[PDB]
Parts: sequence; structure tokens; C-alpha cells
Amino acid sequence: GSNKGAIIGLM
Repeated sequence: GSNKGAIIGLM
């Protein structure tokens, strides 16, 4: 649930 928001993404 987050393809445009992206929950993670190299934190």
C-alpha cells in the first residue's frame, strides 16, 4: 500500500 508514496526506499 504505497506505490506512489513508497513506505520505505532505502532508509
